[PDB]
Amino acid sequence: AISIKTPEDIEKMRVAGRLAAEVLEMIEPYVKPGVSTGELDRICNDYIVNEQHAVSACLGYHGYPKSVCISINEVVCHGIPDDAKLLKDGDIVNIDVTVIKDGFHGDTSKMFIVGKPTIMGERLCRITQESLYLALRMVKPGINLREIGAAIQKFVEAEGFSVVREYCGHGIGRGFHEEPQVLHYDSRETNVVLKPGMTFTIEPMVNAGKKEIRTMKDGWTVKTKDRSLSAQYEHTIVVTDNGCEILTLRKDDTIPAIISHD
Ligand SMILES: O=C(O)c1ccc(-c2ccccc2OC(F)(F)F)o1
Ligand SMILES: [Mn+2]
Ligand SMILES: [Mn+2]
Ligand code: NA
Repeated sequence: AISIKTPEDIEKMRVAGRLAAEVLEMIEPYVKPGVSTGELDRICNDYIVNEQHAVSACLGYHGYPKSVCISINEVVCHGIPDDAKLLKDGDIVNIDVTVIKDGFHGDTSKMFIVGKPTIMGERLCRITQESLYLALRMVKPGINLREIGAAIQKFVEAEGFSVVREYCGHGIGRGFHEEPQVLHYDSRETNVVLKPGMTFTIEPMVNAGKKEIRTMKDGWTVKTKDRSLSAQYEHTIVVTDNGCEILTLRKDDTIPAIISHD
């Protein structure tokens, strides 16, 4: 079954979601040429622990060594912050945050373009975010997740890009990853009709080249097989009576927090 959050639970999710979003708003100025992904991670963790009085759900999860995931260019996901990896002009970087506050999880990520942006990097990030937005605009009770996954894939592939199959969105609450699975492509296996109160994430991973990926030897880093650029954006949401509410909205988001279909 899919857990239907209570008004009280949803309010706790709003708090956790806001905190996650605020980590991304906070780190923005630090994402520039020369900075290491390792330092970015420490800055995020100190902020979460000392200022938000929360905890990173990533640190130690399934054995993950850091507080946030930072993936650059061809890295698809789960990039491990390293003191020796420095951002450079033109890089596109995803910082993925997940905070636990008062028992509930807030999960979100965004792409940052470092230094002078390249038109393709800028295009891939924009299209990826738009694929997330178009999906969010479809969320409402009665619709099947298969439809949303189908729409994301259709849009992304129409741009000459591909959708990563190995990873998906997920239900979220007191647990980091809960049912249901939220695929970002069409699958004959998906059959989940949305209901008010459900809280989950949408987080498409899009490759500029082919969909195939490769896992490095550190047991976490995932890259595109052809080494093409890959981008991702993620938001945690709650299904309302007539649509949804984005719990991890940021000041830079170009979409409203509350999406009504009334
Ligand atoms: O956004 C997510 O759901 C996400 C990001 C990273 C992960 C993850 C999933 C399984 C094992 C480790 C993972 O990385 C981390 F521990 F950092 F959460 O899940
Ligand atoms: Mn995430
Ligand atoms: Mn997630
Ligand atoms: Na990438």
